[PDB]
Amino acid sequence: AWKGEVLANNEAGQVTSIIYNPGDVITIVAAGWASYGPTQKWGPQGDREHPDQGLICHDAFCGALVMKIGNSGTIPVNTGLFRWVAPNNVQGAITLIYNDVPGTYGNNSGSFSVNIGKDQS
Amino acid sequence: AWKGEVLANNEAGQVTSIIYNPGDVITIVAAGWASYGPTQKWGPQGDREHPDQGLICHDAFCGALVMKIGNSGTIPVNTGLFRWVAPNNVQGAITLIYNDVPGTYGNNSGSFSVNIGKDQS
Amino acid sequence: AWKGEVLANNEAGQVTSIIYNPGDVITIVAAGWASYGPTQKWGPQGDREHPDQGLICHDAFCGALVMKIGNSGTIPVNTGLFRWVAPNNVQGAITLIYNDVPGTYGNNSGSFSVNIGKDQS
Amino acid sequence: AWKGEVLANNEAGQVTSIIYNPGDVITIVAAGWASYGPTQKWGPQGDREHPDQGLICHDAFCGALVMKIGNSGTIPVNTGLFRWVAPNNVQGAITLIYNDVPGTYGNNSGSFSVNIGKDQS
Ligand SMILES: [Ca+2]
Ligand SMILES: [Ca+2]
Ligand SMILES: [Ca+2]
Ligand SMILES: [Ca+2]
Repeated sequence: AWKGEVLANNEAGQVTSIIYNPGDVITIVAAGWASYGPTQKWGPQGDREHPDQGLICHDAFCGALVMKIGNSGTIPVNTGLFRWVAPNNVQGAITLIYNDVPGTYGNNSGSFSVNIGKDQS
Repeated sequence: AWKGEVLANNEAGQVTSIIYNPGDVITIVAAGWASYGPTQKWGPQGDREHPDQGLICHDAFCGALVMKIGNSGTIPVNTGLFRWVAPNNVQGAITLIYNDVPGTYGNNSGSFSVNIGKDQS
Repeated sequence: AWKGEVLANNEAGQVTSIIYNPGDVITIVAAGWASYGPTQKWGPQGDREHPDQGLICHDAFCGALVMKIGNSGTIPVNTGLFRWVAPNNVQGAITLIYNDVPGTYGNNSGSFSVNIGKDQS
Repeated sequence: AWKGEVLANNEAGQVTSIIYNPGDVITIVAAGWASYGPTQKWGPQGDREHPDQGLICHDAFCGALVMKIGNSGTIPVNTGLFRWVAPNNVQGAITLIYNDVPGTYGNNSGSFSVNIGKDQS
């Protein structure tokens, strides 16, 4: 299992110790407060009122927690995933990333605290 | 395991099928959008800017998800709990509740979708 | 989870730290060598050639590992149980017992090493 | 998870659907009755009285359940493994095998019923 912080300004993302393998079931829980620029902060579902202006994940709001598994496209995490199985052919190291527009991470602040574990399978 | 909706306006709370017993390890993941009155909505950590004016749980923000286990006091849930063990002497049915001031739930809206499972122990 | 030794000569049985509660899923693995009297020893399935002459569990062989949950009747364990749920209305402390005839445990020898854990549910 | 039968006469072994990956925790429970030649049968720990005359696994008795993980050497399973982690650098498909001497499987009989699951990690 892995526990760590994902900084909102970390454009490259936070690599974890989890390698997602075919058949794995995982659970993620994410908590905390972060911002994509404003003084206000939002939780791991991000800001439901902010327009998508080129987010790395178009299936989640700006300021949401997302992930990549190996060389996958981004997958929403939001507050977490409960006993979750990846799509077919998706495997590799899990990297967690704050959802923002490439090149605009510099004014970001805060972080999410995230737990990932593998479940029975 | 249990999955269901917790309505923001449900003052009595949403009873689940989970009976927390001594030694149990549980995981909760909560998602969604709710409000304690305003047109804006917040996630399961609630509104970090709103003053506590008599919330059922003073250890979480207004609009956060909280719970009671049996006849316990309220315990924050927020976005969820990862492989969590209850304090000593805490046991019984888990009821999930939106954090608001008693008697002020009528203007609430939205809901959270919540999964609870028991983990290995 | 619990790990410990179950002595073949322990007529009252070995109490564990596991309280089986409604809905629990458990796994047991049992190992080792024991005898109900002869110099030969048998594993946790017991001796398939020995007649039942009043065993505490008539659904397992003499020399098998069995259990009681609370005040239940005996339930075969044998080599173990994989992600197992008890019958309706069965609950309480798990006691592990060597299967022999009441009053004939004195000439027994050896023991089984047993792990019990609760699984996801 | 996988459940299936491992025939005592299956020299090549029974391939399972489990791929053991680095970091995995697994549980195995094995049950049943098999023989390496005699009319008598033994459980998954085999025959503690039979000399080793070239067994595929010298760390378990003749007639015991053993396994290979990928291209590993044989590893004892016996009655099972509880929340078990493999040695460093061991990974791949799990094949279950009855422990006997190469070229002497033809007179074997019976089988073991085996469950394998991955546990939390
Ligand atoms: Ca930004
Ligand atoms: Ca309100
Ligand atoms: Ca005896
Ligand atoms: Ca043979």
